[PDB]
Amino acid sequence: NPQDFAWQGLTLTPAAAIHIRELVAKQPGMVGVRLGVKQTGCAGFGYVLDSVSEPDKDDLLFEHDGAKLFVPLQAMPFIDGTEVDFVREGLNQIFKFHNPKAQNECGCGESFGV
Amino acid sequence: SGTFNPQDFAWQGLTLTPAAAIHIRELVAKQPGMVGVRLGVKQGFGYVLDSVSEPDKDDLLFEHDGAKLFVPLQAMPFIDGTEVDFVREGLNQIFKFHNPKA
Repeated sequence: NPQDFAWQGLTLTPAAAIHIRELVAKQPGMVGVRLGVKQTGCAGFGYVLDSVSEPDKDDLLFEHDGAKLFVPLQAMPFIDGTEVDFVREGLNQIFKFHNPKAQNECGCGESFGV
Repeated sequence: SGTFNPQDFAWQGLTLTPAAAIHIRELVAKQPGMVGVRLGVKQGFGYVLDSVSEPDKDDLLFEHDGAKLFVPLQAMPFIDGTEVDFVREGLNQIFKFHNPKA
C-alpha cells in the first residue's frame, strides 16, 4: 500500500496561518512549514512541524491565506484531515494538531511550549 | 503529639535539566524586569509556566545555573520531586515535566 488516492487535505486555522506568515517574514529562504510524523510510544506516532525551504518532490501543498503547509505523502494515511492550529497566550507558544480520526485527544498535560 | 503543617514541610524540591535551565535564562533575558518563571497546574490536569517579576510570598524558589524556577506552596504536595526538562520538536520549543507521581 503507497498512494495516487485523492485526500481531503489539511488545514491551518487563521491563527496558524498568521504565525506561519510571520516566521516567513523574519526568515528568508523559509517557504512554509512541513508536517511529518515520527515513530514514538508502543506503535505510537508524534507530529512534527518544521520550517521548510526546499519541498520534497512527493510533498503536497495546502495553502491558506498565503501560508504554505507541505505534507509528505508517506504521511497522508496516518493524518489526512488534521487541522494545524497555533495558540499564543502570555508565555505559551505552541503548534497543536487536531486529527479528526483520533478521538482519545491527549490528556498527559506533561508539556508546555514557549 | 502527631500534629503538622504542610507550609513548613521539608520538600524534595524540583530540579532543572541543563537544557531547561538555559531556555529559562533565555526567556528571562528577553524580558527586562523578569527574574524567572513560575510552574503551576491548571484545570485531567496540566502544567503551566508563568512569568515572574515580583515573586509571591508563598512561593518556593529553585535555582540552577542562574535559572530561577518558582513553585507555589499549594502545588508542592502535588508536584514535588518533579523534573523540568526541555526539548525542541520542529518549531515547537517545549518544556517537559517528569513528575515521580505520574
